[PDB]
Amino acid sequence: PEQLRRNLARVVGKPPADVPDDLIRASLASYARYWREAFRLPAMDHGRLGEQLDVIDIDHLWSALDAGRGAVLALPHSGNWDMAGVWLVQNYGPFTTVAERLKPESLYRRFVEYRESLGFEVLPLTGGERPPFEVLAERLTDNRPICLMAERDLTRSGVQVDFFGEATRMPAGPAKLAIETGAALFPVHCWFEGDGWGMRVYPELDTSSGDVTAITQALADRFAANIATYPADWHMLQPQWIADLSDER
Repeated sequence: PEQLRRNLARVVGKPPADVPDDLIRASLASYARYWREAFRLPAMDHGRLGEQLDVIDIDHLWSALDAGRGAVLALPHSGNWDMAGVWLVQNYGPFTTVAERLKPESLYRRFVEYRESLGFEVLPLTGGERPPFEVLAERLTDNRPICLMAERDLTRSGVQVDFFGEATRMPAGPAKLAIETGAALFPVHCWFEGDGWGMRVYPELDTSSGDVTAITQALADRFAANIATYPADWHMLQPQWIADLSDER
């Protein structure tokens, strides 16, 4: 919860102690809401959710699937993204994504089971039959959408970028897959709109440069703009910015 305060401190541009108490309370309540919904989500009426929830500017994705290009949906850890996946399963169908292999293994199996119970194909970042990036590229060349949580990747293979004025690292997956397959790279945002769920697809990024850093940086700029719009719904309690970290890669 302390690191959450330090991150909203970066999001709003104030020292940690000056972050509004109402924002901290709303962020903790939203994070709790995410877990409260993740508990009961496999048991809810997914047909109802798919029929009653809407996605702003969803047609960008449709048009990219009408063009046969595929689509990479990159969104930050905001709102409830498992509900957005449920929505996509009901209004389009199963899509493929990757999940970090957590420890213990029983826990990773639990998360795989959980997301599979929503209708997703989950590819193991390690220990799978094939390299995940190449299965994703195959999904993209078949004109199908993949969804990647693309605002945090603090490993040696992360793309260093500016994020609210400070240095972070974000995954390279979306840009490498949009380049290699020509798929439209759409920034996506989910948030909590009252007792409902708000979701939005934004215009696809310009991949003309072929520069993975420039593309991931424009993706970061869009994520930061959306988080700044819905600051209470971005439940990033892990260290996000480099300075709150120690040691090398």
